[PDB]
Amino acid sequence: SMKIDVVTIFPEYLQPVRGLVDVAVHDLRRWTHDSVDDSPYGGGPGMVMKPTVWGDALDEICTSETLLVVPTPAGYPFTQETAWQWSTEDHLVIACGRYEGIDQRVADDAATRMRVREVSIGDYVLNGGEAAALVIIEAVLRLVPGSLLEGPSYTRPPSWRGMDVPPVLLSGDHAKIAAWRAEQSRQRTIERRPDLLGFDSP
Amino acid sequence: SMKIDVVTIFPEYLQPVRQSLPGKAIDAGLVDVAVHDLRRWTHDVHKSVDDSPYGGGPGMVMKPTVWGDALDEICTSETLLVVPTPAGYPFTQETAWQWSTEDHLVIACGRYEGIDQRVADDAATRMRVREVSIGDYVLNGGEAAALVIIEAVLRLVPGVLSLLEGPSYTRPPSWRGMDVPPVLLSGDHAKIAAWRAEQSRQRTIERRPDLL
Ligand SMILES: Nc1cc(-c2ccc3ccn(Cc4ccc(CN5CCCC5)cc4)c3c2)n[nH]1
Ligand SMILES: Nc1cc(-c2ccc3ccn(Cc4ccc(CN5CCCC5)cc4)c3c2)n[nH]1
Repeated sequence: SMKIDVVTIFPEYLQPVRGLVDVAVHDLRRWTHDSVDDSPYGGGPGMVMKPTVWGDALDEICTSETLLVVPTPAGYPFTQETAWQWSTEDHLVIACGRYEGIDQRVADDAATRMRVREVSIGDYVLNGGEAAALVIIEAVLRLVPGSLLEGPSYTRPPSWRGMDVPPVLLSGDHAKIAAWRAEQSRQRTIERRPDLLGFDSP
Repeated sequence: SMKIDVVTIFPEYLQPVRQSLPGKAIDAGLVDVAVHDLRRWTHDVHKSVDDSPYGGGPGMVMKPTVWGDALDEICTSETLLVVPTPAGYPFTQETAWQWSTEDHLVIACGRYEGIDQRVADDAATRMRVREVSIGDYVLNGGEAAALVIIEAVLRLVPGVLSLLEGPSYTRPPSWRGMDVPPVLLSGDHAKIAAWRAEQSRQRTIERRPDLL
């Protein structure tokens, strides 16, 4: 049983999300009183989301049991292990930033009352936290109760455009098939992700 | 001027992207994102897109005949065919930069446990094909990966949308007992830059020692 709350200034972006799990999307601007962003102290390009609005939003939504998830390019890596870890949480709150990010004090303040996880979903830059939220939600929820690269998969027909399914997969020999698949996995891993087997990246 | 075609059995999942595009860029002909329902190319009354894996095992595999027809209609010789997969080459910022100058991206979104490998292998005999992973976690299908790829690429296309960056701060100068680091208000911009650099080094050591 999991509750997921997503906070964003673009709630519409989260529509792709659609009894053992409930997911709610909140418009951050609901906690304003008049602008959610301003220029950075110390200078630099772009804008930073003000801590004040976030503090009030999170005050209302989070408890001490909450795991606060903050997507950011500068985060710890979100991996499959992370997904397994979070899959048994009662309450995830995902704080989606925009512009150049969120004032650091939001996470620091929250960390005094709850567990906080700043995470990156990969080494590329998004325009905001929303797409990362969608990725995180999908990877976690598919694990809720209720390494190596996988090799190629095939289905019917056995011959297509003059391209044959590898004959071993048609042979019915479970041992020879398990062996071939293991080999295909290790070969693909060497080629595409040598780091997974402890080798230098290309 | 970039065309993006996305093929998926869940076209509604890609709704955020098309909304995410400002009208100015579309009307300037800078970008056009089209989403296609894969079932348009099914052959049977049951609109079947999947079938059991050869060699056995769990899950299902998407049919090559359906995908073949779809890509035949949508792709040209100039297409960069992007196929999200947990087993793909890593999609990185360098990739996003490379793809940002492409004329035509076609993103083939799998579901179930993936697409019959002959689809990509056949396509690769007449166009450039890139099987890519967006991170070391498993999704339910290619659609979320397509969203990420589209967003990361398009924000690098003019006017369409190393160490870790350190913390950012804005008003107010004091909030819930926490002060903005005084150096940032010092007006010593050489010192500010060095402070930021050290924050960056520190954060990279703590969170991403792999980058060092
Ligand atoms: N794994 C992953 C996570 C994200 C992500 C998550 C939340 C937000 C909120 C705003 N942005 C946009 C954003 C932020 C910082 C910069 C500036 N930085 C300097 C160097 C690299 C970039 C540019 C643009 C997010 C991005 N992207 N990728
Ligand atoms: N970077 C990234 C990309 C994706 C992605 C992309 C396309 C599809 C199409 C179907 N699926 C779901 C899915 C579920 C289980 C298996 C089984 N495999 C065996 C063990 C590991 C997994 C494969 C595939 C996708 C996933 N996920 N993560």
